[PDB]
Formats: sequence, C-alpha cells, structure tokens
Amino acid sequence: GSTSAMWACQHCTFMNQPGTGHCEMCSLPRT
Ligand SMILES: [Zn+2]
Repeated sequence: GSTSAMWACQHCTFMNQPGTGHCEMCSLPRT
C-alpha cells in the first residue's frame, strides 16, 4: 500500500515488500 519499492522473488515467484528482504512464501533471503 504505497511503499518504497517491492521485489519479485525467484523461488516462490511472488511480490514482496521493500522491508521484507526475506519472503512471505519461501522464507528465504532476497539474496
Ligand atoms: Zn520467496
């Protein structure tokens, strides 16, 4: 809801918040 810049994971293939470097799908890091 209006944030900095989300990201697209390369495991679960879902969108994630700019602060959730991990993930709400796989449970892994952004890197
Ligand atoms: Zn993920």
